[PDB]
Amino acid sequence: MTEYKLVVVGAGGVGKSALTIQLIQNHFVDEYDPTIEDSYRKQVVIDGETCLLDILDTAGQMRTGEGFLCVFAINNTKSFEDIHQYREQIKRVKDSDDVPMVLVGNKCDLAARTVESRQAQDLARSYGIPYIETSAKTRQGVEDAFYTLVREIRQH
Ligand SMILES: Nc1nc2c(ncn2[C@@H]2O[C@H](COP(=O)(O)OP(=O)(O)NP(=O)(O)O)[C@@H](O)[C@H]2O)c(=O)[nH]1
Ligand SMILES: O[C@H]1CO[C@H]2OCC[C@H]21
Ligand SMILES: O[C@H]1CO[C@H]2OCC[C@H]21
Ligand SMILES: O[C@H]1CO[C@H]2OCC[C@H]21
Ligand SMILES: O[C@H]1CO[C@H]2OCC[C@H]21
Ligand SMILES: O[C@H]1CO[C@H]2OCC[C@H]21
Ligand SMILES: O[C@H]1CO[C@H]2OCC[C@H]21
Ligand SMILES: O[C@H]1CO[C@H]2OCC[C@H]21
Ligand SMILES: O[C@H]1CO[C@H]2OCC[C@H]21
Ligand SMILES: O[C@H]1CO[C@H]2OCC[C@H]21
Ligand SMILES: O[C@H]1CO[C@H]2OCC[C@H]21
Ligand SMILES: O[C@H]1CO[C@H]2OCC[C@H]21
Ligand SMILES: O[C@H]1CO[C@H]2OCC[C@H]21
Ligand SMILES: O[C@H]1CO[C@H]2OCC[C@H]21
Ligand SMILES: [Ca+2]
Ligand SMILES: [Ca+2]
Ligand SMILES: [Ca+2]
Ligand SMILES: [Mg+2]
Repeated sequence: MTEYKLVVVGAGGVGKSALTIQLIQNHFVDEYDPTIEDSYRKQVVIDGETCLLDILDTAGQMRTGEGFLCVFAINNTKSFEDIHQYREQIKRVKDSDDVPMVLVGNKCDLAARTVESRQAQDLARSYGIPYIETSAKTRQGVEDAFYTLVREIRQH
């Protein structure tokens, strides 16, 4: 019935699971339980089409994915620097450079920012992908991030 397999990747603790839970269940996960591999399904209407989102939430501590959210946290410079390695791993497993992706800078509700918006925009630009900032806590940008990924998949 038209399904999209979205894979969420990124360093430990950047908020992959909190983002996913906010999207699917509309509440914020405050505690930190490291993930191994969890998947969720949700039926939603995106741009006039009823579809099934299968979201694969991965460990920060891929073969089946149609699009990838590459997540870092804006108060976590190491997680941003790690993005290069995550994208390379994705391309290694997919054996292609033509993989739908969105770059996500999470935790934008926090003030200890060490990754400036412009730096992330430039990274995304070099990859030919959108950059979207999010807060799993406030829900800001969460729908933008996941729905923009769906819209990118539809372009490939
Ligand atoms: N302030 C704030 N805290 C957040 C945000 N997203 C996640 N967190 C917090 O960061 C911690 C880790 O979140 P989590 O979703 O488990 O991260 P993860 O990327 O899934 N970790 P792992 O790779 O180990 O599974 C939790 O305490 C969570 O509440 C956010 O947008 N804002
Ligand atoms: O997971 C949270 C708590 O610990 C920090 O480490 C990086 C991610 C942050
Ligand atoms: O809330 C938005 C973002 O997530 C979707 O799930 C159902 C409603 C949609
Ligand atoms: O307490 C941690 C876990 O949840 C976030 O909310 C703001 C502070 C962060
Ligand atoms: O302890 C820190 C790191 O992990 C979060 O969980 C809730 C409190 C936050
Ligand atoms: O139980 C606490 C201490 O260990 C972590 O693992 C998952 C839940 C967290
Ligand atoms: O793994 C997801 C689903 O359960 C939440 O609790 C902690 C991590 C979150
Ligand atoms: O949360 C951590 C600690 O225990 C493992 O079980 C599944 C998730 C892993
Ligand atoms: O199956 C759908 C409906 O409820 C949500 O919780 C996790 C998966 C989502
Ligand atoms: O190795 C890290 C980076 O990608 C995820 O896939 C499974 C384990 C996670
Ligand atoms: O800094 C290392 C240890 O914590 C992880 O979070 C993102 C960066 C990773
Ligand atoms: O394994 C990760 C870290 O190093 C990159 O090399 C290709 C796969 C990527
Ligand atoms: O999760 C609790 C603790 O922090 C607040 O932020 C929004 C939800 C509230
Ligand atoms: O802050 C969130 C909510 O709205 C979007 O605009 C830019 C960042 C995203
Ligand atoms: Ca909560
Ligand atoms: Ca390969
Ligand atoms: Ca929106
Ligand atoms: Mg997780």
